[PDB]
Amino acid sequence: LDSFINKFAEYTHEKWAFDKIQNNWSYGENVDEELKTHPMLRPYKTFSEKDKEIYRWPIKESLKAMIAWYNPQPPDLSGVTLSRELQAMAEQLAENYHNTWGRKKKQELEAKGGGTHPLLV
Repeated sequence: LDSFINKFAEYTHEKWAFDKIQNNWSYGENVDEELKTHPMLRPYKTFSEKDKEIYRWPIKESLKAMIAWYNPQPPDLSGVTLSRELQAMAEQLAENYHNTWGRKKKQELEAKGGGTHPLLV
């Protein structure tokens, strides 16, 4: 929504960075079998533009469509369970993954030169 949204990509990385050290992916060049390292061992608060292809505007529209209608520690988010006022809204948030990306999914197989997938339901 605001400049705080840049810290949401931190959370997506804070959980994503924490398990790598937990699972031998420490640091040094990239994800690899012979190396078994963590490529992006760096906070997103002061980040480069390589994650702007995943986070930012794609995650902004994730948080902007709603208004229309190094060992980081990610905190626990399940402190408050989503009641039916919000549980059915996550039923709509999961619908976004098949609407925003699903529309691209229809435009993914129709912009390659053919192909069909049963997921289009």
